[PDB]
Amino acid sequence: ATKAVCVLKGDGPVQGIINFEQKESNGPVKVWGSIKGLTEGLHGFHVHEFGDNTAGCTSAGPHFNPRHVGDLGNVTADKDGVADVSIEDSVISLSGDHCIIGRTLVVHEKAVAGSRLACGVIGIAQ
Amino acid sequence: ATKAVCVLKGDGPVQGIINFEQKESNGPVKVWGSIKGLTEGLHGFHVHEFGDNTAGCTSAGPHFNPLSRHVGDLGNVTADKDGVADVSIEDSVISLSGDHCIIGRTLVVHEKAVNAGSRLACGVIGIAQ
Ligand SMILES: [Zn+2]
Ligand SMILES: [Zn+2]
Ligand SMILES: [Zn+2]
Repeated sequence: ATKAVCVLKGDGPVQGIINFEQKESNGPVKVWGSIKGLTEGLHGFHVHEFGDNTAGCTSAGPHFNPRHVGDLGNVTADKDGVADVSIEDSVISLSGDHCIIGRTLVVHEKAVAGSRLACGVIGIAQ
Repeated sequence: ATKAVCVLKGDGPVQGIINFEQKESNGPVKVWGSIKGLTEGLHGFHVHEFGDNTAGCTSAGPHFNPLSRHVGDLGNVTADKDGVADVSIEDSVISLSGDHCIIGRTLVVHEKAVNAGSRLACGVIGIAQ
């Protein structure tokens, strides 16, 4: 299976590790992990176009959209600020034109989204 | 992708930004930028297999060398008296597509010249254009 991973980092307490797995090229991508340091409640969760972190999350560009392909909806943080992520998505991919490897995963201040709290470049994983 | 970019960071003071450009598919890749916080001298400069920063550079995996010079071996960079390494390389082995694609993998700068010792800084190679 194709696998990817992303370490989310930002200016404040928000941080997380998100994993991706896709068993076949025309199949769904499993996305799972956790994000900490969030306000309790809903937060926008998107793939943005560029894997450019030269200005932190500011340089990631817009939502990836070759719904937007990059729109993975919202994640929910508990009372301790921890969001569990467990998503299966059939629009994103780890190959082809909807490929998100080398792009940026971003978690937002608000639900969908306000400021970009944390982000990371999506990389090939073992 | 015709351009990629990498922000190098580590546990210490080594930091940098490296650009990659490949205007023609399967063509030479231009690699350029600057790295600072280095000891004066030669430093190994490699693409490693995994774009996995979960444990900093320790999770970057081995030197990139698909069993279909390592593919990921971009040689050594030279830091000056101020600890700054200016990079301007052309490489025809790495690529931004295909079997030797380095998008989503990790760029690493080492403690020593290549035996290269610790990984001082690294970053995931991302799509820039
Ligand atoms: Zn967004
Ligand atoms: Zn969108
Ligand atoms: Zn190396």
